[PDB]
Amino acid sequence: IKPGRCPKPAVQEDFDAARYLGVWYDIQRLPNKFQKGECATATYSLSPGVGFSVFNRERLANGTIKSVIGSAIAEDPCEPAKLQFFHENAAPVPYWVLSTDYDNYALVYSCINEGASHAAYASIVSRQPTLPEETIKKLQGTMSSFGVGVDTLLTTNQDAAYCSAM
Ligand SMILES: C=CC1=C(C)/C(=C/c2[nH]c(/C=C3N=C(/C=C4\NC(=O)C(C)=C4C=C)C(C)=C\3CCC(=O)O)c(CCC(=O)O)c2C)NC1=O
Repeated sequence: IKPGRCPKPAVQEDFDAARYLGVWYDIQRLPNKFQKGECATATYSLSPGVGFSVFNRERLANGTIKSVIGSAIAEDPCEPAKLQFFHENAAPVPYWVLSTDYDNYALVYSCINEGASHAAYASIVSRQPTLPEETIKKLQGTMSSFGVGVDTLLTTNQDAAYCSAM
């Protein structure tokens, strides 16, 4: 969908998927097919392998909320930050944890080589509906350092008015 093939950025070192569990609020995201809504959250829970179970939830414009259940598993237990996201009726897409503090923020990247083009996902997630605008900028610097159009990014709405039932 986007011209050019995938870059290979650096990922989180000594990534602990146990400290990555819990709820993560979406702060910024690259536009895509699937996330056509707001009030988006990801909840990661125990899974037998190297990874976690996935519950992604968002509220749509019409008010009804839509969730997906999935799995994120590391295929190389020695590289815990490079995981694969498996979901019902689809081929797995990558799930790379580029950077995280486990307690406040996380930067996740994903890219699929599509012939001469590529498809990509990117997400700034926080442990609260907001994240300090200074950390957003620092993470946008990392993203732009490897080709990510930080200017195509969409700020997810996490305002109580619209997300008044979560
Ligand atoms: C690297 C980033 C990234 C990947 C690999 C990704 C994968 C991904 N997210 C999806 C849905 C979704 N994904 C999210 C949200 C997230 N999903 C996340 O991985 C993160 C970090 C959030 C934000 C907290 C939500 C809310 C849906 C449901 C979309 C719907 O209602 O159909 C779907 C398919 C939905 C369906 O089957 O209908 C895929 C393949 N999304 C991403 O943003």
